[PDB]
Amino acid sequence: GSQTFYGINYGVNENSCPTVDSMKNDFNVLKPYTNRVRTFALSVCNQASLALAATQALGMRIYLGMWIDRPDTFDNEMNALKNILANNDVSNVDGLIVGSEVLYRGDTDPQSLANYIKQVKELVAPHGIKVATADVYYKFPEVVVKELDFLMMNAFPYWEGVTIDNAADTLMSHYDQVVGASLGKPVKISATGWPSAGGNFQSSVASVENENKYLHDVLCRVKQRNIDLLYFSAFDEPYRGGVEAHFGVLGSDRNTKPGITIEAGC
Ligand SMILES: OC[C@H]1O[C@@H](O[C@@H]2[C@@H](O)[C@H](O[C@@H]3[C@@H](O)[C@H](O)O[C@H](CO)[C@H]3O)O[C@H](CO)[C@H]2O)[C@H](O)[C@@H](O)[C@@H]1O
Repeated sequence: GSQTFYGINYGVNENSCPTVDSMKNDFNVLKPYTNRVRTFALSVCNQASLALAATQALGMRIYLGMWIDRPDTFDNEMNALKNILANNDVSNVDGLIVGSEVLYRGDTDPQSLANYIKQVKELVAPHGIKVATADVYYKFPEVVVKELDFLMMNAFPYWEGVTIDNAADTLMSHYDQVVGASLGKPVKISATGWPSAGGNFQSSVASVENENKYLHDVLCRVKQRNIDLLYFSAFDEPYRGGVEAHFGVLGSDRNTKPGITIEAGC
């Protein structure tokens, strides 16, 4: 069952950082289901350096995310990238994800993002690392895509008000649009998921039974079409409040969630 998930998203609490030994215990819970994890920032909590050490000791692999937001984060993260290359073995890195939903939020303009991606590529290419960015299905303009090695989609049919029976179909439909803007380059999925509690969003109902169905349906759909997927997410994060606190495959205390069975729908 170690090949059920291609990979899983791993959240970090910025107000209460983990340690190397802490991450190792966390990744051991996931090891029967997966061999890959993904982190969202480099310098915050020194998480990249610690996750590189944790995964390498357990024979697992990793996607490294760069968190770019306000003007400061461009310089701050680039300097942290430089330090990783000088201080760490990076042979188990499957890719570097420059920003998550940068264009959706309106943090910078398409040309500025395109230029920043080029600087990153010039640095990591000699180490044989591939570059991407992650955003919503309708935010992949040609100027950005030209600088990429591959594309990564974030899509959540729950926030769109789509019913559970149609949810996986909509995801695949959104995937086709990204391919339409891909210029022929590989397209992966960096985040999708479904909440187990917190109420509803229009016709989208949050329940344990619905998260279980969504998990099964999405895993089948990606296996049929040979799409690489990073599922969202590993553990429930209570410090996020409401709906955002129930996206985990397993519980916040690291035990399993009753009603969730970890398997693909086909
Ligand atoms: O740790 C670095 C950085 O983390 C930021 O919080 C991120 C969230 O932005 C992210 O949000 C998810 C989206 O990426 C995804 O598309 O949708 C889901 C469901 O709506 C979102 O939860 O989640 C990750 C993992 O929990 C967080 O690390 C902080 O905002 C930022 O302050 C911090 O620097």
